[PDB]
Amino acid sequence: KFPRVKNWELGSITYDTLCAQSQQDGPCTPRRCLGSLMLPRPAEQLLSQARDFINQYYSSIKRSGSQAHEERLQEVEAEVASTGTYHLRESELVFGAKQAWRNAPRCVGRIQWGKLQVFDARDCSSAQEMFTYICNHIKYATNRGNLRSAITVFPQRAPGRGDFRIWNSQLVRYAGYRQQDGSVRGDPANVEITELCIQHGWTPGNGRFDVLPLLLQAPDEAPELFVLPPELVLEVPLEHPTLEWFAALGLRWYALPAVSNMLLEIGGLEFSAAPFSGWYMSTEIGTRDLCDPHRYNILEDVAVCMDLDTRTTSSLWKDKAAVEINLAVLHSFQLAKVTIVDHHAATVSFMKHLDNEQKARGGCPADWAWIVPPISGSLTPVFHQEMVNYILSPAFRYQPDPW
Amino acid sequence: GPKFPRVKNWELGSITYDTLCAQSQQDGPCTPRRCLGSLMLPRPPAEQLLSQARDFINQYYSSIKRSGSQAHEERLQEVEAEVASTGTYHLRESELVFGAKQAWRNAPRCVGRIQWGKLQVFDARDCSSAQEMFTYICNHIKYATNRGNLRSAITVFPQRAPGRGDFRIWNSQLVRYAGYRQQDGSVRGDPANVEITELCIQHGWTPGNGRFDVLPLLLQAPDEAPELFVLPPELVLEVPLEHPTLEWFAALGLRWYALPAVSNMLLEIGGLEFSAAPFSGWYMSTEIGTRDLCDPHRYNILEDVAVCMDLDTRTTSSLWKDKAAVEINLAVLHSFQLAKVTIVDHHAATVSFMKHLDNEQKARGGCPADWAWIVPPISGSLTPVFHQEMVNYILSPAFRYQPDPW
Ligand code: HEM
Ligand code: HEM
Ligand SMILES: Cc1cc(N)nc(CCc2cncc(CCc3cc(C)nc(N)c3)c2)c1
Ligand SMILES: Cc1cc(N)nc(CCc2cncc(CCc3cc(C)nc(N)c3)c2)c1
Ligand SMILES: C[C@H](O)[C@H](O)[C@H]1CNc2nc(N)[nH]c(=O)c2N1
Ligand SMILES: C[C@H](O)[C@H](O)[C@H]1CNc2nc(N)[nH]c(=O)c2N1
Ligand SMILES: [Zn+2]
Repeated sequence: KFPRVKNWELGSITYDTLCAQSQQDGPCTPRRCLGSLMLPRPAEQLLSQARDFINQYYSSIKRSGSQAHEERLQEVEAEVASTGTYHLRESELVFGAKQAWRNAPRCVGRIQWGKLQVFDARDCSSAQEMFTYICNHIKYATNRGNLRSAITVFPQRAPGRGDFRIWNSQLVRYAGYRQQDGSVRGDPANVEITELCIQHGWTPGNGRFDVLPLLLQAPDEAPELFVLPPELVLEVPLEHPTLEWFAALGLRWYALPAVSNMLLEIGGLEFSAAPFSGWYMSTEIGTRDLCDPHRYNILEDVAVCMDLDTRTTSSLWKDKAAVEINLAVLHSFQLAKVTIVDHHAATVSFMKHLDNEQKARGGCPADWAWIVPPISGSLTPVFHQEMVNYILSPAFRYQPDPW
Repeated sequence: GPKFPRVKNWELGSITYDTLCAQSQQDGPCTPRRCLGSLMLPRPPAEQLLSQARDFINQYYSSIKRSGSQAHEERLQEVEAEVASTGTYHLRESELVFGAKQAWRNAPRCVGRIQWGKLQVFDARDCSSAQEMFTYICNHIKYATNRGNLRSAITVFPQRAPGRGDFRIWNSQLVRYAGYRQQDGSVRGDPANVEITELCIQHGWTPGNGRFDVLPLLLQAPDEAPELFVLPPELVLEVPLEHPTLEWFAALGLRWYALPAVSNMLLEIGGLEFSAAPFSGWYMSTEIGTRDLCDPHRYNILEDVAVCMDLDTRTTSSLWKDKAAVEINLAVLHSFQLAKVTIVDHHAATVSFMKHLDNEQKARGGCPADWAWIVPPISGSLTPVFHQEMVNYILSPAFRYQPDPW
């Protein structure tokens, strides 16, 4: 009933008791494990999710059972009973947001979970206004290369009307232009979103790195187009510490990883537009973004530049180039004074985080296939660390694309 | 639409449904509340045995296309009659061959499964002493090794019997290096093997004092204490390790053995349990180059090599670990190739597993697969399998872990 959890490098053992607080089913059953899938497919119920969350909050500030706690429970009941919904207080929002990060099983950066700047944008009534907040968030989060984790929360969903939505999957993204050749110029991941932008009247560039505009949707209205002022979008040109020719590849990446298509659930309330950012781990750029075959697919190009044997897999040309590319990323970010974390530092701090959460909560939900980096996996301590995965609330969930 | 798990490859954008999972008769460790997929080890009655056997026999008759036939219903009848009077039954020779291969085919954690259909099955169900076990194993090693042109093989000893001790091989692999615990707490040799080494010494082995001493075999026949057997060195092919360009690498004195032969697993077929049934294949380079040589709790040579390579080991962001690891892996491949000893790199191994996935889709409607184990420990997303969703579930016949005999 309580899972024994073992680290195979050190022979140490814990027990996850936290998983007993899961109220939401995952995809696995005793018959088959579906844990490597990316997405598997009343008032009473909101009220009890709301109760639980308010309880989580008052306990977190140690005022559990106090008058303030009782009267807030009553406020919530009064509100659901009359209106079918309720609203969060700003500090409750702040607590839920941090907790949603904390509960995120696919996130290796959770050591930082308590350091999060939260912008309340719930007084937002237009796509225009959404853009102003988005700009402030970017200016703040970027902070001249000295990245600071942030979230911005737009108005919750409501039963009789459409969602506030950011169509873009991240705040900063490079266009992907389908060519005549069936080829793709730019980021292949953003072909569809580039097309949408164009359908809504954007004049498109024709580079491998064109920063895309945002499509912002206020309730029940067409999406609106907003260009980010180049000045707000910090970018880092990639070079390599020893290989002079690398810079000539003209490669570059944006500083700010800001997810914008995920839904934030707090005490049963859903926030369909709640972008959040922190900073990159180098393997995301150096390994996935640049080396995935269905992304920029630069591996072969680099290896030929390195005069490596492409003829055969056994020279490990792929592994050699990947390392250099990840190295280029760390070097370049370090030269441009922009926050980055390599995958050894990140995962060492994740181990520390599992230890903190063991003492603090009796466990930590973690998704092994996501926590382990995409190169050099067993070289990192997370690789040898058994992990239990499950869903706690507050939570970030995936949501369907708005079109 | 389809009432079965949807499985997607994210590189290619293709989709399949696993319908094979419906055949699973045994629960794994996950539940709707929590996924326990990353756990290494998660935590006879006549009717029970009979239904397992009936299922296997049905499986056998399917694979030769005689399902529902007179030979099929007669063999069913012959099996229950046997259980009726003795509480067990026995496999026909060709049933054992089918079941053994099926166990390999069924193994979620093996990336080599495209080779499943090519397995030499040695039937050693006549074996009646620890000495004879030794003989059989020597024959296995000789055949499987084939002077570097490695051949997949398995040797099957007698099955578990009611009120009779098991046949057991104490060593977890037929070929393992000794691990000698030191005065200064550290370990000489392979740390993985401390316990078995200590068990061999207790049982009268005169030990060496190197980093690569081939352990002796501790072999156990029913109701007997285990007997000790030294492998004659001419039988254990090893590859001295060198780098194609870094000339100093050969001076490190590293080596590995050719034949990966697992010896501590239970092979279950139709309820029947084969406690001793060593199987062997050939290595994937990452097993040696990444896991065995670089795990912090094994040989742990990453710092040594990175120093030699003159890397900055004082900071993580030099990726000194990543660089050294690549060269150690390249060294494994290069040296095996040079010695003409079969090996496969993690890129070819994974490509060929994708192909195996497509074969099994067509043939069985799915393929049980443990993502954490199929993905290599270096260069993960550089291999196609990283982007392949996988369904994991237990089919039988199967290989199982079993508790150490001591
Ligand atoms: C502060 C530095 C951070 C680092 C270095 C970091 C690192 C990572 C990495 C490597 C992943 C896997 C990403 C992928 O493969 O696409 C990830 C996922 C995730 N992160 Fe973090 N993260 C950070 C901050 C944050 C913040 C501030 C939040 C929210 C407040 C957050 C929430 C999430 C969530 C919800 C996922 C899962 C995304 C998905 O399922 O697609 N992270 N993070
Ligand atoms: C033909 C060449 C083969 C290759 C390249 C190969 C590769 C591998 C690899 C890399 C592993 C993971 C082991 C680890 O991480 O320590 C593995 C596991 C496994 N292999 Fe294969 N294998 C091969 C042949 C075989 C054969 C002949 C059998 C049995 C007939 C087999 C059955 C298994 C089983 C049962 C596991 C799971 C081990 C465990 O649960 O600890 N393999 N294989
Ligand atoms: C806050 C944060 C920090 C950081 N360093 N990295 C991230 C990762 C962001 C990220 C980038 N690209 C892709 C994804 C996941 C994309 C994704 C994947 C799937 C399966 N469904 C979706 N709806 C979306 C996340 C987030
Ligand atoms: C046939 C075969 C081919 C191949 N290429 N590799 C293998 C490797 C098998 C292997 C190697 N090292 C270690 C293990 C695990 C041993 C092992 C033993 C016990 C009792 N519990 C565990 N969880 C694991 C398995 C086997
Ligand atoms: C199918 C497979 O689970 C999928 O490719 C996952 C694996 N692990 C991952 N891990 C991280 N951090 N990011 C990813 O996108 C993925 N992709
Ligand atoms: C904790 C984790 O499950 C464990 O370290 C697994 C991960 N994947 C693996 N994969 C293989 N092939 N071999 C292993 O020993 C492991 N170890
Ligand atoms: Zn699972």
